[PDB]
Amino acid sequence: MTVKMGFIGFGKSANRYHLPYVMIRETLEVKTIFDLHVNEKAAAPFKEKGVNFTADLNELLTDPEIELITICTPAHTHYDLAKQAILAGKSVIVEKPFCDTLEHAEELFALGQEKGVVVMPYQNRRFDGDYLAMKQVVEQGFLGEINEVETHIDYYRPGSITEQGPKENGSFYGLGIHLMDRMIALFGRPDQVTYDIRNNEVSEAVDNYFDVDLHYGSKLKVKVKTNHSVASPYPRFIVHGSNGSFIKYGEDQQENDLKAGIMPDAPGFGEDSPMYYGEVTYRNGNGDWIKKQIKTPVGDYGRYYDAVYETLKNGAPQLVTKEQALTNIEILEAGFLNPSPSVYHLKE
Amino acid sequence: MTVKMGFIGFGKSANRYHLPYVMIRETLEVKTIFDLHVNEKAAAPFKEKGVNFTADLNELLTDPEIELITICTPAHTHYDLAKQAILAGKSVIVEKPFCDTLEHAEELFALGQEKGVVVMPYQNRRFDGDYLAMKQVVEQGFLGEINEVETHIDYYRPGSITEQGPKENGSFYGLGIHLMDRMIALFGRPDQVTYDIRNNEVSEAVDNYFDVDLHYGSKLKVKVKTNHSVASPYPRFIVHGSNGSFIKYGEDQQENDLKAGIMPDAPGFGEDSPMYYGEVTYRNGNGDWIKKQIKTPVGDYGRYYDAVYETLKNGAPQLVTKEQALTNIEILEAGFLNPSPSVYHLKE
Repeated sequence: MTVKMGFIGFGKSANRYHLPYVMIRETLEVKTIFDLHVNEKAAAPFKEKGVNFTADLNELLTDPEIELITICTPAHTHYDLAKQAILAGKSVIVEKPFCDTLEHAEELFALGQEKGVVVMPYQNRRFDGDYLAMKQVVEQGFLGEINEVETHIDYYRPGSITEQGPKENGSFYGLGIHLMDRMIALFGRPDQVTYDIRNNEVSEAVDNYFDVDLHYGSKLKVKVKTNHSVASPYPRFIVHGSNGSFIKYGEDQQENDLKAGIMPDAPGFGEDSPMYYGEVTYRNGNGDWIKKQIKTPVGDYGRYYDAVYETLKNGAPQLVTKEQALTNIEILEAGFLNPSPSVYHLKE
Repeated sequence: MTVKMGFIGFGKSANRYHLPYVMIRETLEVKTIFDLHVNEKAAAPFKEKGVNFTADLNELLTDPEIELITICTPAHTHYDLAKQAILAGKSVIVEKPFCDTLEHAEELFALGQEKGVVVMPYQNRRFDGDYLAMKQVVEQGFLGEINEVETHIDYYRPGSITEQGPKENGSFYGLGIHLMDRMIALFGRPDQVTYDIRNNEVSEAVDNYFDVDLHYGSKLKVKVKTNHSVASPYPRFIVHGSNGSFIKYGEDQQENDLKAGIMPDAPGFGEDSPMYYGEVTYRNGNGDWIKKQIKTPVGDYGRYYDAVYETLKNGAPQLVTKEQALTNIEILEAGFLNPSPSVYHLKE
């Protein structure tokens, strides 16, 4: 009735998006934390909670009572840790990037099948309020046939990205990944994708801009977009269909609050501002026009571990499907095979 | 003195976009109007003012006092008629489509350069209030280095465009020509263009949708777009630079005014609603953020004719250049050279 879990990494990543949520859930249980160079004052409060720390990896992998493991270490270690963990007979969560290659990403899934364990990336952004509100409108079907969805993550940080680097250090890889995952999880695998990826400030630096479109037939297209020189925000989400529209400004504040010492168990944590409630405008069957706000659903990233709990305890379908993980990674990688702008048809 | 002009055609285009404006200017004199099947009902108020009509093209072309001529008849005629007016020694204004092909178009600018007379397409939308409010801002240089501009023309007319026809009959050809033209006139010739042209209802019916990106180097990109199923409007214009943004909602009302029986001499014609003034949000060199509204320049399509006057009576530069006109037609046609989405590379 409780999942015995551990952590491969005690960095800030594991400390800002994982533990503040995991600790508040009586359905979860954190036994061992694994950092090669752990921190005492940060861990001090955790050890006092009964949490066990160690820089001995096998002390965590051989531990027979543990079944789940999250990897929150540097991007380059994610493939081999997930490999080492699957073998130890445990289910694992992998922060981005899942794997260095699509072929490796597939490898792990074949092993999830083999060792009969769960393997998937950490996609917490599926529990963003603004995305959730968009997802709810699309599922009830008010708008009719959806022809287009636009989703952003802009900043006003001109001149922040100025250096060279591998595509893995870019924004498409850093941000697009999240944006496409939740849309791929909603509309499925597209037929083709078009890419405009670049640095609109320093030509030769890693991308800080991208305008990518995932097409579905001739009727629909979902556009994910990022720009670092945006002073006037576009809506966080734009949706258009045959019966109407949905416009949603304002992003999920879980991140801006956690950065201010406000934890997940705190009251009000994850509730959007009514001044930011999404807005629907459609004409019913009677041809009448209707305009109301959509109360943004409460955003909670922990629900990602809630999902893992139902999967591990109630066999409920695993949140991230191999197909969404693999499709996402194929588009990410495909965006760098050709010089932008480019077009690309999914493997079929 | 004033410029003596005539009209090749007396249809609805003439009686709505040209005549209402030309009659109010004293620098202009409509001496002759030509048409195979004139309308005595509508010719009365004109004939009475001093305008002569005729069903004989020679009379109009042979007249040596007429220096300017406007072609408003059906599209398929525009080529040979304009060529006839160039030979007859007159300057000509041609409603879109200027010509049936790029090859032909170039020939006209040539013949025009030959006989020594101005030749150019009537591009009135360069005088739309919101386009002007955007142009004014880009020229003053508030926002520093502009990295993107998004210009629209949407409608909520689902289920209207349902049939096949030549490309000239689609949205990109009837609406994209106006959006792009005024952007080419401002930023010049792009390096490449990407196309997403289609119909999101009946894939094979003439296109009722388009997302076209005009690329300028690695820093700037102008996106022209249209969609017939948009209930919640996008901004009419969107601009982002190094120093700030400019968002402009609301379109020019000169048409809904003319289509409402309000003439160009009516009080407050072409004046934008204060609730629609575009708004800038930029930061000066002191780091100070400034957010103010921009009074929309008054909309007046008659200004196209004022420009033509400064070119004919004062030797001023002509509004629509051979480059602007020809490039617009190159990109328009180049979009249907291959299946969408596609990427295109310009010359020169």
